[PDB]
Amino acid sequence: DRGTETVPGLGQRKQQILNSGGGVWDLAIAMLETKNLGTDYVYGDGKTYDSANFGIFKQNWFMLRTSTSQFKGQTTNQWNNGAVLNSNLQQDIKARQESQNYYGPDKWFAGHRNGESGLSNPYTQDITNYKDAVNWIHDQLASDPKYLSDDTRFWVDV
Ligand SMILES: OC[C@H]1O[C@@H](O[C@H]2[C@H](O)[C@H](O)[C@H](O[C@H]3[C@H](O)[C@H](O)[C@H](O)O[C@@H]3CO)O[C@@H]2CO)[C@@H](O)[C@@H](O)[C@@H]1O
Repeated sequence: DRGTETVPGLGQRKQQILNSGGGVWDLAIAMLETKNLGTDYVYGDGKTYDSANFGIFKQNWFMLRTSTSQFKGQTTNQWNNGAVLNSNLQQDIKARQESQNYYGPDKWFAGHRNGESGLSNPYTQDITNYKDAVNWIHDQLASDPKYLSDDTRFWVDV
C-alpha cells in the first residue's frame, strides 16, 4: 500500500534539500528513507562497516567509499568517516549524486538497496520494487508544486 501523511517541519527540510544542491529526484529518495527527512535514526542505522548507513538517504558505506569524491579510496575499516554526512547536508546530497553518476542509476539503485551484492544482481524483484516506489513518490511530488514546500509526505511500504 501507499499514501500520504502530514509531518510537521517537513516543508523546511524539503526546501533545505532543494536549496543545498538537491533536486526533486533527491527529495523522492530521501522521502522513502525516513519520515522526517532527517539523519537522527540510530547511528549507522544500527549497522557497521560496509553496511553502515549515513545521511538523509541512508547511503551505505560501501557505496560511499567506492563512488564518491569525498570518500573514494577509503577502506571498510574507515566506515565512521561517513558520519559527517549526518550533519552536512550539502556533502550528503553531493555524495549521492556523485555515487549515482559513477554507477549509473540502475546499478546505483542496486548498490544503494543491497550493497556490493546488489551490484552483481541488480534487477531482482526487491530492487525493482524499490525503484518503482521511488518513481511513484517522485511522480506524486512532481504533480503539484505545493508538495515541494508543504508538510506532505508520500510513503510506500516496500
Ligand atoms: O525499505 C525502504 C526504506 O523504508 C524506510 O522506512 C519507510 C517505509 O518504507 C515506509 O515508507 C514507512 O511508512 C509508514 C508511514 O510513515 C505511515 O506511518 C503509514 O501509516 O505506515 C507506513 C508503513 O509503511 O515509513 C518509513 C520511514 O519512517 C526505512 O526503513 C529505510 O531504511 C528503508 O530503506
